[PDB]
Formats: sequence, structure tokens, C-alpha cells
Amino acid sequence: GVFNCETETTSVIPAARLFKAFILDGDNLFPKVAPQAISSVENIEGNGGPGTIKKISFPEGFPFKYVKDRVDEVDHTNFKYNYSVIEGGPIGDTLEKISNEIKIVATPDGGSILKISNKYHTKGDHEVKAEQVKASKEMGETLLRAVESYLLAHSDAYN
Amino acid sequence: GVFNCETETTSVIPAARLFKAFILDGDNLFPKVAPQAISSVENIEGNGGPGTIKKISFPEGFPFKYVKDRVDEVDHTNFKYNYSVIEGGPIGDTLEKISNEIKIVATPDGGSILKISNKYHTKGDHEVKAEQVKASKEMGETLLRAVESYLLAHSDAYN
Repeated sequence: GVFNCETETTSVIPAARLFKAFILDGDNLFPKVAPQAISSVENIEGNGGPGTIKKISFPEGFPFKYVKDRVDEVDHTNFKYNYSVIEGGPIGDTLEKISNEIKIVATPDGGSILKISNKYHTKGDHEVKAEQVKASKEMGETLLRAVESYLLAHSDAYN
Repeated sequence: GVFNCETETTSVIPAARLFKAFILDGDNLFPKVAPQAISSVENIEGNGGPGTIKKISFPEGFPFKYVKDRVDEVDHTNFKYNYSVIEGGPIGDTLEKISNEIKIVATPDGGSILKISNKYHTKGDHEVKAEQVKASKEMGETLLRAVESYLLAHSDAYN
């Protein structure tokens, strides 16, 4: 089966700056601002460009040890990041892939919204494990607020 | 905000027949085959086509007493049914409307798949209540299963 979840999350950070921090410098910023949630991010294969395989490791005690993501597209004009979750994390049993899109959209007040899509490919009639979707929502919200807080404390970062 | 959920549900019933029974005659069938889920369905306006407002009443002890749904489109050839939840049920507090799109498609084995999209309009930063998503999905499954069982017991119905 295929299950698709599209969400919107508000940020007080301007879209261009948040895109630079959260997407373009995520590999460096995530372990820095949320070290208790992200142990490391490393390139397994490639540069950061389309096709690149990246391994994200999590601290001991978390439900998963690591995940491997494949970078699919990075659109700097439209602040859009497409990637696939292809190994580790929730991949296994009846889940083969998660195809993700993150689009950071400016709002009239000068902040932004993260428009996020998660497309799950499950085996046949099986449904997405609801508590993985929930945990995924929580991990992403934690990273976002940690990035926000860092940016608000460091006005010179990602100008 | 806007939240969108897209699911796929397998049915053993051929697409044309499932559309006839589950969509086109649901008002009649649901209270008869699933009285534990649906108490009644009544047209407040129209007779089932676009613009029709229907009141769906639930059994005693359900979280909600009723919902009002507006029929948006009904495609008899492509087996599409679009409708919106506009009053009662989860509508209130931070949720204004749920816009639903159902598409029934044939599968090679002679059965069908229901492709279902639910778009929630929430107030500002507020999230869609996860328990409403579970409840909506569980309701759909229950009704589909009741209609399936009825159709398999009555081979002359909607054929």
C-alpha cells in the first residue's frame, strides 16, 4: 500500500534563513543544536548532491540506532528538499521506503511554515505503524525547535 | 493550518459494484448493515448529488451525536465521491472542515482499492487531533467491512 501524510508546522524564523540552517547545513547543525537527539550525520556515498547517501546516527536509548537517507533533490529557489528513507529506522518488516518532501514557505508576518510530506510504501494490505508516524512527528518537531532556538540566540548565524 | 491524510484500502468487491453499494446507496445500506456504527442518514437538502447536505446520526455512547456532510461531486464513470464534513462530530474548537475525496479503482484480481484523501482545515498553528484520524479510519474500515459482508451474502444486490 501507499500512505501519504502532509503536515504544516509554523516557525518564527524567516524562510530563507531557515532553509540555509535546517536544510542546507543540517548535517552540521543538527548534531550541534540537538546532540541529545542526533549523534552524527555522515556521507556514505556522494557529496551532498542528488543521489548522495547519508547516515544519521541516534544516541543509545532511542528506538532506532540509525537511518540512511538518499538525497533526491535540493531546490534553492523554492526552498524544497526531497529525500528518501531507505535503510534503518522504521525500514523493515512491512515498510520498504519513506519518500519525503520538506518545503519551507515564507508567511506574511515574516516567519515561515514547513510543509512536509511523508509517503510510506508498505507491504500489500499492511498499514503504517502509527507509533512510528507519531515518533517521526516528535523527532522532527524537536529538531526544528532546537534549530529555531539556536538561530534566535545567534543573529549572525545563517545571515 | 492544513493537514492531508491519503490512504489505500483493499476490497474484494469489484469497483463498479462497490461504488453502487458503498457510495451510491450508502444512505440506505449503512444503518441496515452497520447499526452499531451508523443510526441514520437523512438528506437535509437534495437527494444525494452535488450540493446535498446529509445528517448522519451515530449510536448512543459514540463520542459524537451526528455529523453534517455536504456532497461536493459524484463521478459515476470514474467512481469518484467528494464530500465535506461541515458540522457536528469533530467540527468545532480548532477544526473548521474536513474535505474528503474517495476514488475506487479496479485491481487485476477482480477486486478494488479505495483511495481516500482527508484534508483538515485547522485553526492557525493547531494540529489535527490524532484521535480524530484514528476514529475516521476505524469508522471507514467498519463500514466497508459491513458492506462487503452484505454484498458477499447477497450476490444479486447491486450487480
